[PDB]
Amino acid sequence: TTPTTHHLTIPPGLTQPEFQELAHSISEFHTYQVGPGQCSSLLAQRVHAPLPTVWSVVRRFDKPQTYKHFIKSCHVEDGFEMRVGCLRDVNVISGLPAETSTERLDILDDERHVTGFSIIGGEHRLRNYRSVTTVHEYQNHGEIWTVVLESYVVDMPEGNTEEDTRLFADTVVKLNLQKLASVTEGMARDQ
Amino acid sequence: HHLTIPPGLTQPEFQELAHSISEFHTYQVGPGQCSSLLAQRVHAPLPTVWSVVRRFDKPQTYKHFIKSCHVEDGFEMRVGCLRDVNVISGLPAETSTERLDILDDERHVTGFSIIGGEHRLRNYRSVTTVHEYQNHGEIWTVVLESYVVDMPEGNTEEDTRLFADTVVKLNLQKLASVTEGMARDQ
Ligand SMILES: CC1=CC(=O)CC(C)(C)[C@@]1(O)/C=C/C(C)=C\C(=O)O
Ligand SMILES: CC1=CC(=O)CC(C)(C)[C@@]1(O)/C=C/C(C)=C\C(=O)O
Repeated sequence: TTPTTHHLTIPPGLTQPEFQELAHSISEFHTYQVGPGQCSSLLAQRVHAPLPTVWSVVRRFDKPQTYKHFIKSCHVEDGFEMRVGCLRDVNVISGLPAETSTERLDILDDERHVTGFSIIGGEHRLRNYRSVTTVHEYQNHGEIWTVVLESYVVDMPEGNTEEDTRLFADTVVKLNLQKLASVTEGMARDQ
Repeated sequence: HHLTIPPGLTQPEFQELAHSISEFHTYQVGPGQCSSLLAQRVHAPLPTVWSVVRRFDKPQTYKHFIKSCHVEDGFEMRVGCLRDVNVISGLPAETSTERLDILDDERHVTGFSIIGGEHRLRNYRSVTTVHEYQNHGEIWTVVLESYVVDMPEGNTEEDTRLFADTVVKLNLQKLASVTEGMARDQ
């Protein structure tokens, strides 16, 4: 039941001035109860596109393939809509052939720009994976840009280290953030 | 392989490189094997790209999923040199011993093979070349990276290349990013 002393160290991807405005956001959405057989992390990605552009992409639970790599396809239900509890099936691109991922939408607030999900089924090391992602705007005496924060807590596999598990998860997440920043800086530049 | 332009290349570029593909990116692939060629155009000078592509000891400088790369103590950056690589994936136990096969600093060609280690995709062989291209002014580099890999039992030719293609395109993106950033910072 131990917390996650998280808002005390800069995530790479964030200058110090930005890590100030987000102290409260990090403590509110990106701190977890991790202690027994679990690990967690927070990653940051600076996007140079308007915040509504970013959130319009970030919010689509049904098209994660739009900003994450390694997704052959995502299937939602016909009787589904963009709401907490809706389920999506993800076909993964990996070394094995029949690798799917059943994920449940846990959070989705179109006014605080908060979203999050959990992995409820499918074959993988990352067991009991749960993620929260928030979107923030920044205005540095002038330019104005978005900041995306993504955190997770995940059951560390047995025999697999804490580092090797976060190290992998960090990389997956960092690269999707890079992808989102590009898809969205690409809608923005053309405006 | 020439039955499709590599994604990342227009036709004017696939023409100038036909000879280079046939000379360096063609493989002896039969059943239980698959091969692909990816292209990434980098907007940095060719010596800038090549200086990074050629470091057989620092693959992490342009590749994802690398916890650490170890060379030999007597690092002769030479054909036959070995590098032992820990990969970040589904376990802390994904290893790869890799041999340097080719290295022509004159043709800007390098290449390696995976000779040992634990992973599903065994007998991986890859080549990388670098080229300069010029369409109506603007000179840019083109990086071609090809491979052949023994496809596992139960994994289709699509499902295997789809995965291997992804890693390569992504390492290609990173290299374009590292080198265009070296160019801009100079
Ligand atoms: C790449 C991959 C491999 C696995 O073994 C688990 C799972 C299939 C869930 C995953 O898609 C992981 C996705 C993660 C960590 C984050 C996301 O999607 O934002
Ligand atoms: C990380 C990993 C996982 C696999 O399943 C295949 C293999 C073991 C070959 C690999 O090292 C892939 C290496 C690739 C694609 C390129 C390289 O090294 O330039």
